[PDB]
Amino acid sequence: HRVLHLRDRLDLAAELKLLCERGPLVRIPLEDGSAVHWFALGYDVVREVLGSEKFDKRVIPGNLLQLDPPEHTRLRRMVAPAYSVRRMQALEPRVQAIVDDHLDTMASTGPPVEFLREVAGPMAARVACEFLGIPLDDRGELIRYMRELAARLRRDPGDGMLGMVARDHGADISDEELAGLCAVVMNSSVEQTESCLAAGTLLLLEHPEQFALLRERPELGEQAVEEIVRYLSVFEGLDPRTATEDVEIGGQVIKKGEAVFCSLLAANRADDGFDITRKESRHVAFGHGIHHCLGAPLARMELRIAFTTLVSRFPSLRTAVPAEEIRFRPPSSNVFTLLELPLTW
Ligand code: HEM
Repeated sequence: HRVLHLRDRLDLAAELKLLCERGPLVRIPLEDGSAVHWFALGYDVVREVLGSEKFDKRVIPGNLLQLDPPEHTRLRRMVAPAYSVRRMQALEPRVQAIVDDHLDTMASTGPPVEFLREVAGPMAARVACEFLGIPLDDRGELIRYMRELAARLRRDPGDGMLGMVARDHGADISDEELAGLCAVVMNSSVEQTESCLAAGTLLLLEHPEQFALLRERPELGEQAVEEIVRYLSVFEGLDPRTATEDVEIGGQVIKKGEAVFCSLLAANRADDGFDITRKESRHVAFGHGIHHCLGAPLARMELRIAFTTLVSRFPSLRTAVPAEEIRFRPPSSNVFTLLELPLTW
């Protein structure tokens, strides 16, 4: 369903805008008759689908996204406390210092920099290691095996999320499951986070009035992050939800066995101007329901710290090429991202 990923730079492509005019829930019978699929394109309908207990994540270790209740509930309940408010507050100054480390490197290497590979990527990966409690001597290689690392950490719990889980649920979670929890954080989550960091920096640079506003008013940081994750929608479309029974959604009956594809991109953008003064953003960039992004507290905190510090430390920041020359990854189910971001200051 490639149409759900068609963009014009950061915006929706005409072809996808045209599809969204067909309504927030679109029936898509397959040309071969093999199945009936649905596109959930609107904010309310996507929330209706994702909140419903009448869908599973069937195909048509430690990876929560591939589990349905009750097994999903069991594992999520064990890892959830690592993202409490009390955990993020204790972590914030250390995240601030990691951000500062990387903007230190940047300000000393001097311009230009390829912001994605040289700053955003390493920063996100280093924050993830800190959150997970990866031993310092393992971080270089991990960022550059998983079962071995997870088994050693399980043998002697340390700090961070992996230590909490092993300490508090040692017997209940296997080596491979603990390794899987680590991999999801270090792989997909870093991809999404680094993309937000780099493309969000571009978005701010393309709205210089708001780049400056966030420097003058750092208290806008939390609002800015919500507007940035809404506007970017780097996680564009979700794994299909298959109805386990007939269910009425947005006025239509989705029959047992039919698959629904939620487009966070369309839900976040099809209604929109980028504005960090918005006090509350209408978006589903982190999903909704039992699979709602477990990392959202961390992502929100890391991005707030990163964007606020960046605009403060680099008021002269600018793209080293015309914005219109930036390359974006072509339509794919993979995370949306630019390919490189040359900056100068
Ligand atoms: C801006 C960055 C991020 C975005 C936009 C994002 C987005 C999402 C979305 C939309 C989902 C739901 C997928 C679905 O329901 O099919 C999800 C799930 C998940 N995310 Fe994130 N994510 C981000 C960063 C992170 C981080 C930093 C972590 C961990 C440190 C993380 C860990 C997870 C996990 C474990 C799940 C699965 C939860 C479950 O299935 O119960 N994500 N994310």
